[PDB]
Amino acid sequence: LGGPSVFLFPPKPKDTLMISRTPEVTCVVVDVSQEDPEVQFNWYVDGVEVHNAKTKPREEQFNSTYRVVSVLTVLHQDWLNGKEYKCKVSNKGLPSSIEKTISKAKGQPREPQVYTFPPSQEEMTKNQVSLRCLVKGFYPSDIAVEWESNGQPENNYKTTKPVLDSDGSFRLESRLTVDKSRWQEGNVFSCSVMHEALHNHYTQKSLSLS
Amino acid sequence: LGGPSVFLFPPKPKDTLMISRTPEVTCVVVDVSQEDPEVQFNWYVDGVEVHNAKTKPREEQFNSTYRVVSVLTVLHQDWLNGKEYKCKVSNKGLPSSIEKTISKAKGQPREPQVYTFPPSQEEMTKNQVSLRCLVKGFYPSDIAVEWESNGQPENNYKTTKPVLDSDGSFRLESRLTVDKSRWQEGNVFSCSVMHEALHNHYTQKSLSLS
Amino acid sequence: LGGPSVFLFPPKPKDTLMISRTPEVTCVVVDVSQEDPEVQFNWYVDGVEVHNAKTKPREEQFNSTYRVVSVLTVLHQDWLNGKEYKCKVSNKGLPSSIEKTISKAKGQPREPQVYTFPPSQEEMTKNQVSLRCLVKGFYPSDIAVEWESNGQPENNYKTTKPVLDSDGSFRLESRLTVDKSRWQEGNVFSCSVMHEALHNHYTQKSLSLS
Amino acid sequence: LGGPSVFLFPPKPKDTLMISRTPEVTCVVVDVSQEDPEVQFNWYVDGVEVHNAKTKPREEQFNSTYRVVSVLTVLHQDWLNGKEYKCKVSNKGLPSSIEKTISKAKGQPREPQVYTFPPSQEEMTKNQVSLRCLVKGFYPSDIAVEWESNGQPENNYKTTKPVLDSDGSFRLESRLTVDKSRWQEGNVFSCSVMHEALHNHYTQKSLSLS
Amino acid sequence: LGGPSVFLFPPKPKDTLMISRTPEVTCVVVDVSQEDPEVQFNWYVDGVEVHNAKTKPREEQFNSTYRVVSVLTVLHQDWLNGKEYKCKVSNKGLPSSIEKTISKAKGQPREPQVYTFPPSQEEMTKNQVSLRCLVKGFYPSDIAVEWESNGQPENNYKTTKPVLDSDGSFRLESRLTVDKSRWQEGNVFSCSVMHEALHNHYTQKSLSLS
Amino acid sequence: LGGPSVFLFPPKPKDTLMISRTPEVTCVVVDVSQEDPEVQFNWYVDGVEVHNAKTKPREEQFNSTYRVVSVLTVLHQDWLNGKEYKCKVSNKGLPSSIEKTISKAKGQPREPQVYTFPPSQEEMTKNQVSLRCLVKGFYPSDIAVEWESNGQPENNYKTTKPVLDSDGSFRLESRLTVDKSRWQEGNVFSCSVMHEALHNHYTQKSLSLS
Ligand SMILES: *[C@@H]1O[C@H](CO[C@H]2O[C@@H](C)[C@@H](O)[C@@H](O)[C@@H]2O)[C@@H](O[C@@H]2O[C@H](CO)[C@@H](O[C@@H]3O[C@H](CO[C@H]4O[C@H](CO)[C@@H](O)[C@H](O)[C@@H]4O[C@@H]4O[C@H](CO)[C@@H](O[C@@H]5O[C@H](CO)[C@H](O)[C@H](O)[C@H]5O)[C@H](O)[C@H]4NC(C)=O)[C@@H](O)[C@H](O[C@H]4O[C@H](CO)[C@@H](O)[C@H](O)[C@@H]4O[C@@H]4O[C@H](CO)[C@@H](O)[C@H](O)[C@H]4NC(C)=O)[C@@H]3O)[C@H](O)[C@H]2NC(C)=O)[C@H](O)[C@H]1NC(C)=O
Ligand SMILES: *[C@@H]1O[C@H](CO[C@H]2O[C@@H](C)[C@@H](O)[C@@H](O)[C@@H]2O)[C@@H](O[C@@H]2O[C@H](CO)[C@@H](O[C@@H]3O[C@H](CO[C@H]4O[C@H](CO)[C@@H](O)[C@H](O)[C@@H]4O[C@@H]4O[C@H](CO)[C@@H](O[C@@H]5O[C@H](CO)[C@H](O)[C@H](O)[C@H]5O)[C@H](O)[C@H]4NC(C)=O)[C@@H](O)[C@H](O[C@H]4O[C@H](CO)[C@@H](O)[C@H](O)[C@@H]4O[C@@H]4O[C@H](CO)[C@@H](O)[C@H](O)[C@H]4NC(C)=O)[C@@H]3O)[C@H](O)[C@H]2NC(C)=O)[C@H](O)[C@H]1NC(C)=O
Ligand SMILES: *[C@@H]1O[C@H](CO[C@H]2O[C@@H](C)[C@@H](O)[C@@H](O)[C@@H]2O)[C@@H](O[C@@H]2O[C@H](CO)[C@@H](O[C@@H]3O[C@H](CO[C@H]4O[C@H](CO)[C@@H](O)[C@H](O)[C@@H]4O[C@@H]4O[C@H](CO)[C@@H](O[C@@H]5O[C@H](CO)[C@H](O)[C@H](O)[C@H]5O)[C@H](O)[C@H]4NC(C)=O)[C@@H](O)[C@H](O[C@H]4O[C@H](CO)[C@@H](O)[C@H](O)[C@@H]4O[C@@H]4O[C@H](CO)[C@@H](O)[C@H](O)[C@H]4NC(C)=O)[C@@H]3O)[C@H](O)[C@H]2NC(C)=O)[C@H](O)[C@H]1NC(C)=O
Ligand SMILES: *[C@@H]1O[C@H](CO[C@H]2O[C@@H](C)[C@@H](O)[C@@H](O)[C@@H]2O)[C@@H](O[C@@H]2O[C@H](CO)[C@@H](O[C@@H]3O[C@H](CO[C@H]4O[C@H](CO)[C@@H](O)[C@H](O)[C@@H]4O[C@@H]4O[C@H](CO)[C@@H](O[C@@H]5O[C@H](CO)[C@H](O)[C@H](O)[C@H]5O)[C@H](O)[C@H]4NC(C)=O)[C@@H](O)[C@H](O[C@H]4O[C@H](CO)[C@@H](O)[C@H](O)[C@@H]4O[C@@H]4O[C@H](CO)[C@@H](O)[C@H](O)[C@H]4NC(C)=O)[C@@H]3O)[C@H](O)[C@H]2NC(C)=O)[C@H](O)[C@H]1NC(C)=O
Ligand SMILES: *[C@@H]1O[C@H](CO[C@H]2O[C@@H](C)[C@@H](O)[C@@H](O)[C@@H]2O)[C@@H](O[C@@H]2O[C@H](CO)[C@@H](O[C@@H]3O[C@H](CO[C@H]4O[C@H](CO)[C@@H](O)[C@H](O)[C@@H]4O[C@@H]4O[C@H](CO)[C@@H](O[C@@H]5O[C@H](CO)[C@H](O)[C@H](O)[C@H]5O)[C@H](O)[C@H]4NC(C)=O)[C@@H](O)[C@H](O[C@H]4O[C@H](CO)[C@@H](O)[C@H](O)[C@@H]4O[C@@H]4O[C@H](CO)[C@@H](O)[C@H](O)[C@H]4NC(C)=O)[C@@H]3O)[C@H](O)[C@H]2NC(C)=O)[C@H](O)[C@H]1NC(C)=O
Ligand SMILES: [Zn+2]
Ligand SMILES: [Zn+2]
Ligand SMILES: [Zn+2]
Ligand SMILES: [Zn+2]
Ligand SMILES: [Zn+2]
Ligand SMILES: [Zn+2]
Ligand SMILES: [Zn+2]
Ligand SMILES: [Zn+2]
Repeated sequence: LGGPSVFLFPPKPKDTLMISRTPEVTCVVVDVSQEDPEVQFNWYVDGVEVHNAKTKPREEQFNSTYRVVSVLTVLHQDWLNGKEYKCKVSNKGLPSSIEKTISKAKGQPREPQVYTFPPSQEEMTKNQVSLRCLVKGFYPSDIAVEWESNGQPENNYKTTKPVLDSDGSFRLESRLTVDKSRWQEGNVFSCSVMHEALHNHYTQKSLSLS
Repeated sequence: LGGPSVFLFPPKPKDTLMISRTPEVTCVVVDVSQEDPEVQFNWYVDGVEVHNAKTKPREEQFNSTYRVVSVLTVLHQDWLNGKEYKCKVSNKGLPSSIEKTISKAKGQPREPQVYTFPPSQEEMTKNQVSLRCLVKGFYPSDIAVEWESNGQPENNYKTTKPVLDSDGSFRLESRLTVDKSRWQEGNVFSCSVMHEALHNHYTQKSLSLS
Repeated sequence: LGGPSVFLFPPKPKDTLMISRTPEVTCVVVDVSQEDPEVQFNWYVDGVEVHNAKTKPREEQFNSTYRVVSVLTVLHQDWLNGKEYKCKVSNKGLPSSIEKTISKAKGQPREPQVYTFPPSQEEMTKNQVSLRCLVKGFYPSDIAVEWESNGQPENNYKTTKPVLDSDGSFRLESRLTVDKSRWQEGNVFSCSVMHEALHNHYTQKSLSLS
Repeated sequence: LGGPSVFLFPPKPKDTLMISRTPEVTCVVVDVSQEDPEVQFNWYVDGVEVHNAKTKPREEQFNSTYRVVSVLTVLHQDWLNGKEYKCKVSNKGLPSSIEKTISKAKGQPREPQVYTFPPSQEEMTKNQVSLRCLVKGFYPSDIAVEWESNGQPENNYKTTKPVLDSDGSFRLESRLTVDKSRWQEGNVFSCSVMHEALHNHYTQKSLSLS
Repeated sequence: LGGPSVFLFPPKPKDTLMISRTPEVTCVVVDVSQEDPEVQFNWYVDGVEVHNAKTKPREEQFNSTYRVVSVLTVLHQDWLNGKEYKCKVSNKGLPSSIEKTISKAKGQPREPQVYTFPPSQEEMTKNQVSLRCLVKGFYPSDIAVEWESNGQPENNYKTTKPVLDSDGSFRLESRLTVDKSRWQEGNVFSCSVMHEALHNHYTQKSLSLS
Repeated sequence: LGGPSVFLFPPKPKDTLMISRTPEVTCVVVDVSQEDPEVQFNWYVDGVEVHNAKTKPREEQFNSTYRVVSVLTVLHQDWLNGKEYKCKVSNKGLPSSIEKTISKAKGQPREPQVYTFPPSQEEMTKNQVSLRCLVKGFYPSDIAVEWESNGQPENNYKTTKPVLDSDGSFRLESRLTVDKSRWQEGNVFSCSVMHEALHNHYTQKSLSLS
């Protein structure tokens, strides 16, 4: 309500949960005038100023104003251990600097419980069938759910937003629609869940009479 | 060489790699006399004295002396982040206290590569067959390898000690011997590897036409 | 639900807000059997074990069980800066230790706004009158409200529990009932509010033609 | 004695004692030549370099030289908890960098005791009278004393510099001169003292039969 | 003035300046009654409670009272880097605990300058002669001065207490009296100075045509 | 193997062992193209970015490429206490940044033992003679050995590289060749060893009948 305004978004859950990826916190300044084109960002991790952020190139919004975005890459462990990320924004149209802070949801982590369901007898009169994955009992709400078969990703799924349950955990459901034939032919499908409360240092390779 | 002596052992790799378990560092004092029965342990984590250790009940060794053991439970993250554990031992037979320190091997972690092999044609003339799991390219050397089938553990395996390779990584091999019939009947077997460089926040549940 | 149980209470707001006082966190273990009389408390400040707690003398509850209380004195600045206090409780009736953690409410502090009101014309037909103190706009909810006149405390007041308002702040009201005569004779009454968002390093002494 | 020279000044006591204000440490470089116009400042808080300082625009001194000023805003709590502020100054006329450090006076804080005195009978034969405020027993010496009446500031006062007393505390006196009539008419005057050893989280609102 | 009282002494300068030695801070409680024999010491290093102190056995003073001494061994680097050592003392005769804190003198270290002088012509008419060692310009005042000849210590010296000079440094003088004959026969004597501002990682071994 | 490459060198042992000197860690980027002239260095001390490094002016190598050098001055105590220095290098020819880290050798410090030897009878038939200094038993390997006579440096010496001994310590030898006459005339020569395990706060001044 009145000035250029700032919003501060956390990383994608998938990015926080795969050590191979690069999670980032994103600081977005909107409603900046052509009069005052330039914006200065200062970034802090638990109050200590850090220097690795990258400002994306500013770009005119169709309502005359500019939108400027700074992204800060965060360390996998730092984010999940609860460090606080602050974005401070400075601008000629803005008599005092504005600051916003973000960090991971606080509270005891709770492990998702995962249940799958094959299509109904009803469901299988159609050319497509839907496979269901119910995921309950998790905290915090940040989660990523995907599907695979035969070591390859299956992307024709829809997943609901986590809904808070009666016990303070979250719940969601994912549905993957495939060709009935693919299901009929005995292909195995996998609902894959990534969540901070799953935590392991394990892989495996399997062998059979082939 | 001369006095009661102390040895300081790291936790089991399996215990460091499963967040559900309780890894401990163990401090063992041997060659203590009946004259001076009592031993005092002080324990330090990066130099800060901590109080959670538990001394097991002292017990006569068959060469007249006593053996006393203190165990300190370590935090999963602390161990893997390289904190240093010191055990200081004090004893009436010991004019000055002795101290020993341990911590995880230092150096860039490198991920194991895992390869399985079915039995040879030679191998299958016998009532038993052996399945092979080769694991290379890992650092540090701390690793745990096990086997399973049908969601249950297979414990009839032998695994070699990690051997340093020409590139500074480690290598080992595990062999699981089972009844040829069990292999013939198409049961799937899994070589499971736990190592710090595997690190994930992932589970899955699979479904097929059953 | 099943065992000896533990509750962990914060200090009194007055104690946290007067640097002269001694705020304490209190850890209470109930449902302990005569069988296992003794309880061990470990206390931690942001995870660092501390040693200054004092256990009050255990005392039989009228339902056969014992109730044991440990109190830890906390530093004025530590509490208000958000340090986390953990109480771990150990007991022969309790196969594993139980732990609870407490800390000050998190969120931006917001300053109380204070308004007083004299009695209504209605109100003053009676031998007593009531003075009203409305306090709004404060966060967190921890607050202490009292009254005084002529440099002496007035303790015949009733104060409501803070109620969350539509904007995420808290609100309450305090009423002090005094003899109508005392109000009539022009005595000045003061509603006094202590809250973390009031913060000053100020005193004054006043002088007039006396 | 020889070169451009640097002086490093603490914040104003009033600024350190009102959480609403912005205390700053000020680093002043004098005797800089037109030859070497530019000066680089590095600033450190307990040895950690910080980036928020602002250099005021350099300005010719009437003896040919330049005077350059950097100001660093300090956090209320940091200053009063004793953090050390260092200013390092670099300049083409200056073969090596110069550094200066400042921090709050060390020693146990001691609370001011405040006493007021009305004018003498002598004093009141004149058109003006003087009101006296004696403040003793305080440590450290940083203090701010002001006056008010009727919720408005009274600025016609003179206050002595703190003088070290026989017990290692400091003492001062403040005198406010007002029109005898204003004193005669029963206006209340307040001597207000701000000092780190006063520390409260208290406000009040007063009510009377009006 | 009134109660059992506590004094807290720093380590000996020699002990702080030789890494082979064991510097200790010593906390002494006097004026304790036979009524309340026992004293509890808590010790803190920069506010963190530590456990390595040793209480010497309490001992009756000839004025009916007891004197109890706790000594805490300090780390060479910790002391010289300015860590603060606190001793808190608790006693049945003492309604509240008393605490004292000590640390090394603060201020920029300044290196001693050392000058020797042979005996006067006057001086050498006597059977003994005195050798003089003047040491100036050092800060802080903690210093240890000794003498040697032929790789063996010379202990017949007297050294003055450091005296503050006009520039804020300290000064002292040491005199070693030996038999005139020993000086006559060409023996080399060495004034040895230990001070924190001397700091080296150097030794040497010398060789000549022997 | 493929790209511009980076090497990261520790300070000179002499520079780490004399508090008067300025030890630096040096980060060298080679194989940079004229196409992408500019290189960005980020430097970290135990993971905290620091700003005091200085980039030397880039300079063409005779194989068409450029060589760029950044030097970071390190604190005497920091280096010897084991802090880790990281150099991160960024360049248009280099699709991702490269990083290297260095720190002092880890392991218990062990003090050098120093032995000198005069020339053999054989050796002294020649116009020059050689003096030998054997230094053993030291850890880590960083060491500086030099020679002096009559308070002046003797620079005509050759010193071997430290060689690892059978017990995990290092050994070396230094030989100083001088004119036989200088040795004959009874001049004293000194082998001087600097090593972290020598550590003192000692100087001396000597006096004799002159
Ligand atoms: C002039 O025009 C401006 C431009 O807008 C136009 O742009 C055109 C191109 C076109 O798109 C037009 O349709 C559009 O109008 C306009 O700017 C807009 O201003 C709005 C009002 O100020 C902004 O509204 C806010 O939006 C927040 C959510 O934003 C996300 O979702 C919207 C769509 O729903 C999307 O448009 C945004 O781009 C944004 O998407 C997210 O983007 C981030 C950043 O990139 C992504 O995260 C990063 O991205 C990468 C991607 O690979 C990677 O994932 C990184 O790792 C990751 O970090 C996200 O993935 C992406 N998400 C999604 C879902 O898409 C709202 O949350 C916010 O609501 C809050 O504020 C309200 C009042 O200000 C308040 O009433 C409300 O309750 C809420 O308040 C918060 O609520 C919390 C809980 O309820 C509380 O706990 C908080 O305390 C509380 N906080 C506050 C401060 O109140 C808000 O409504 C709008 O985003 C912005 N448009 C854009 C494009 O940014 C401008 O206003 C116009 N001027 C006028 C009309 O005068
Ligand atoms: C056997 O008998 C036992 C003894 O009880 C008897 O004792 C007799 C003498 C007599 O009093 C009898 O009437 C009495 O029955 C019995 O023990 C009792 O067990 C109960 C169930 O387990 C306990 O219930 C809990 O009580 C909490 C509040 O306790 C305070 O208030 C009650 C009265 O309302 C009072 O009786 C208590 O003493 C306690 O008073 C506080 O005491 C503390 C500690 O001294 C004070 O703080 C300190 O004190 C000093 C004082 O100078 C100074 O101020 C210090 O600085 C300060 O630190 C407080 O000032 C004082 N407060 C008040 C108001 O008086 C409840 O909060 C708690 O509720 C939670 O748990 C429920 C389930 O376990 C759950 O359903 C509920 O939702 C809630 O859960 C929490 O909710 C939060 C928000 O909603 C969430 O965020 C949390 O996550 C969530 N947590 C959990 C774990 O769920 C609970 O009901 C009872 O206190 C206890 N009695 C006593 C005396 O301690 C035993 O059970 C019997 N066995 C049987 C029947 O088998
Ligand atoms: C060329 O000309 C230069 C310019 O000067 C001219 O400028 C004209 C415009 C006009 O003003 C002329 O009259 C003037 O000559 C000239 O520069 C001057 O050089 C002097 C010598 O080097 C400087 O002397 C030092 O002054 C210190 C005190 O300075 C304050 O007070 C004077 C007046 O008394 C004032 O003029 C200064 O501006 C300064 O005022 C303070 O300013 C600061 C910074 O802005 C304020 O603090 C900040 O300000 C804002 C304001 O809103 C806000 O409050 C912020 O939060 C806050 O941080 C202060 O409020 C303000 N205070 C006051 C009272 O006004 C002396 O302390 C210092 O003494 C020390 O050094 C001596 C030797 O160098 C030494 O002998 C002495 O003992 C003392 O030493 C210290 O003593 C301590 C205890 O006793 C020890 O513990 C210490 O260890 C010890 N330290 C040292 C290093 O020894 C010193 O005399 C002079 O300030 C400077 N002029 C200006 C304007 O800055 C230049 O020298 C000329 N060249 C020639 C002749 O060749
Ligand atoms: C009952 O009897 C009690 C026992 O005393 C008797 O014991 C007999 C056996 C016999 O000795 C009798 O003669 C004797 O009377 C009696 O206890 C005594 O109470 C006194 C008053 O309360 C104590 O006075 C204080 O003494 C301090 C100095 O003490 C040292 O020096 C004296 C001799 O000068 C010596 O007797 C002490 O033992 C002590 O010696 C030091 O001992 C320490 C500890 O072992 C050594 O350090 C350690 O030791 C080992 C050794 O190998 C190793 O070196 C460790 O590493 C090391 O840590 C020292 O080496 C050793 N030093 C020396 C020189 O020998 C005074 O400093 C102190 O003065 C302060 O307090 C006054 C008021 O309380 C105040 O007015 C004064 O100004 C000063 O105040 C301080 O001043 C500073 C600067 O000026 C300020 O910055 C401070 O802020 C300020 N502080 C305060 C609090 O004010 C004080 O006078 C006396 O020591 C004590 N006796 C003993 C033996 O301990 C008891 O009082 C009697 N009851 C009655 C009469 O009712
Ligand atoms: C194009 O041309 C480029 C320029 O080179 C030419 O320059 C001309 C002017 C002329 O000199 C020509 O002859 C020359 O060819 C060329 O660049 C070169 O590339 C090489 C290959 O990439 C580089 O090789 C590396 O050299 C390291 C040692 O370098 C020092 O020693 C050499 C001579 O032996 C010297 O030439 C260097 O300048 C360097 O000297 C050191 O310099 C530093 C920095 O200034 C000093 O330290 C600082 O200096 C100041 C001085 O006052 C002060 O002391 C500071 O405080 C201090 O910090 C040193 O004092 C000084 N030392 C000496 C002794 O002089 C090798 O260590 C390195 O080996 C490692 O890498 C190999 C593979 O990359 C690997 O196989 C090998 O095993 C080893 O690997 C390491 O081994 C460790 C233990 O065994 C392991 O623990 C490690 O994990 C492991 N690490 C890795 C990554 O494997 C390497 O061979 C060469 O230095 C470089 N030339 C220059 C001048 O920098 C370019 O390649 C050409 N392109 C082509 C042909 O396509
Ligand atoms: Zn920085
Ligand atoms: Zn892990
Ligand atoms: Zn402890
Ligand atoms: Zn992880
Ligand atoms: Zn304050
Ligand atoms: Zn406070
Ligand atoms: Zn050193
Ligand atoms: Zn030292």
